[PDB]
Amino acid sequence: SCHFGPLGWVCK
Repeated sequence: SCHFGPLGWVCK
């Protein structure tokens, strides 16, 4: 998964 999150662009 890749998305926008706390640290700009975030992937998990």
